[PDB]
Amino acid sequence: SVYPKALRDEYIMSKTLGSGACGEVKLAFERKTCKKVAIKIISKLNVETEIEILKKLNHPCIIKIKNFFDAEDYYIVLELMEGGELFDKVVGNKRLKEATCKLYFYQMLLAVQYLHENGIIHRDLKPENVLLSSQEEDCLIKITDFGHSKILGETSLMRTLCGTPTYLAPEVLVSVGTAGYNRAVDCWSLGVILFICLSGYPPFSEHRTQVSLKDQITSGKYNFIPEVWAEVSEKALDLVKKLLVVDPKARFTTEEALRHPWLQDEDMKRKFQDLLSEENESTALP
Amino acid sequence: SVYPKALRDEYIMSKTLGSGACGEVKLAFERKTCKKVAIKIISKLNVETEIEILKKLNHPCIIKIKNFFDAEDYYIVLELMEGGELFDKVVGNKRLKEATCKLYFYQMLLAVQYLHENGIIHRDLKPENVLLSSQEEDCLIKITDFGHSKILGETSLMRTLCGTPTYLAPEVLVSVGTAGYNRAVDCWSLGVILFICLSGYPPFSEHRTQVSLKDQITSGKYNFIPEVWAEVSEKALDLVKKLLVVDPKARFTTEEALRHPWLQDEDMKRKFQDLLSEENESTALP
Ligand SMILES: N=C(N)N/N=C1\CCCc2cc(NC(=O)c3cc4cccc([N+](=O)[O-])c4[nH]3)ccc21
Ligand SMILES: N=C(N)N/N=C1\CCCc2cc(NC(=O)c3cc4cccc([N+](=O)[O-])c4[nH]3)ccc21
Repeated sequence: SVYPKALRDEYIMSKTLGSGACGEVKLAFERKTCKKVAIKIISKLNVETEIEILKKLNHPCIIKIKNFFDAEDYYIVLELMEGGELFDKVVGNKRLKEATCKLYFYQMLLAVQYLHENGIIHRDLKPENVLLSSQEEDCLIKITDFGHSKILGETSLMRTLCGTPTYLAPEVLVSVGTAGYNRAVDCWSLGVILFICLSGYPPFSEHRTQVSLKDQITSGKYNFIPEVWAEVSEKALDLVKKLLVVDPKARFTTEEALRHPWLQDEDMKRKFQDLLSEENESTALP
Repeated sequence: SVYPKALRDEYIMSKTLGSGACGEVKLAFERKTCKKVAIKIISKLNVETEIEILKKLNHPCIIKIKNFFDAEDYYIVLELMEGGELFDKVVGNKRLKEATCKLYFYQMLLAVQYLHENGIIHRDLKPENVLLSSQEEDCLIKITDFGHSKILGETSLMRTLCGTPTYLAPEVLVSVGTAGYNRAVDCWSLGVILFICLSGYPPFSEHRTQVSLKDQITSGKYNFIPEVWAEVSEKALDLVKKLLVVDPKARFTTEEALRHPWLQDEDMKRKFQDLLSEENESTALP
């Protein structure tokens, strides 16, 4: 099949930049400006509502939608993230220097904090869903793929608790203890991402062990290899450990992580602000 | 304000039959047939989707929608249930004879079984949401008010479990043990309803006790008053006890309740079938 007419009208399509299970990412040129864009193809919960979420969000570490076409397949137009996926930087036991880990992780934290402040949980944070702005090591990152995201709001539980529980089942009452911590799943995922970035290997995996992946995760017993970690700081590992806390209520939130000693780094923060300014292009100001 | 024009066009509105928090139930006459109908008014999750659920359901113990008007308020037209709410038969310590309890409860079980077979959970079963067809003690009952209902389907959990949990939080894995038993909340509610019908008083309540309502429910320790129950059979109480089981996985399902010795009653079942046939009105058959 061909590209939809409406897409062809505005864009010239070019080479493949990447592939997901859902579909490819293509290079394209916007006809009006002659500038490069990326087009994510998703073949035919749903995409239109994901796009609606992303249209409302406004944060420099969250991907922005330039255009959208709902045709035979879905075509999503966004700015080019020439660095590609974080995945490719950590695969095959490759690892980033601690400084680069901190810069990237600070931005992930700011992004996820913004999401949680805005009543959104991502629920699919992993290195394949972190995009890099450039091939330079010091670059902005942007979180993508909101296909598993969920919008927080007034729960069925809250409506039930406007009393009285004469006919209400005990398990609903018991669920009150732990309700409203769904966002903590993103903080766990961030912990796994950080672990992988610092060490070059996954904390929980079926590689050379008889402990099931499930038991590894529920017990919180990550695979600690001293020689790999000797090079990494104690402060970096300390943060990892406060994010990979099994009790979701005790787990570090994004606010707690941002206040952690590891992220109290004015150099890293200077670099991030420098990177933000480079990205413009602003209008004149009074 | 006035009734909507489209409603007035088809119906003549009459006296008030009842009141909810949401709004009244009115007597009306359908102009075409000159026959009596009930009109439920709900003032402006949502009603249109509730109406959509109820339009698809087809069971003699579940209320049917005749018409619907979405105007300043919502107007829902249904058959008249002249017996009114079950609530009025059990209030002020009044109680039904065991035989009448069995007939009504059998029908509630059939209704809720049908719901669960069809992927629907009611979540608001109580005596105010059970309607009686006539003022005769032996009558058909119909469950109403689907405003808290929920449609079962592929969960976020099921999509997550299509592996692999490298980045997945332990609490999600732990939730697997108890997932897919949301329907059991209806069985608990039925247990409370049955308790109230047989005894004339609620199993869990703040009346003359220092045990909090919440602690009463979560511990499963219902208020047992021997003198009130002496008249009721052991088989009736046995079923009550298998429905008011605190562990939702161990709780009786509607199928288990229907197979309970208390409901193995050919007289009651004869009466129900007789009542179904009276309700028609069928076309000629080959
Ligand atoms: N699945 C879903 N429901 N939503 N998904 C989404 C929703 C928003 C758009 C979106 C974009 C991406 N990915 C890219 O843009 C991208 C990958 C890549 C690799 C190399 C170079 C470049 N590049 O030089 O630009 C690249 N850009 C992956 C997933 C999704
Ligand atoms: N709240 C909501 N979201 N949906 N509610 C609903 C949705 C479906 C319609 C509906 C009907 C009723 N109730 C009646 O019909 C009714 C009460 C009554 C009392 C005395 C006599 C008669 N009668 O002689 O008929 C009566 N009919 C209560 C709630 C709801």
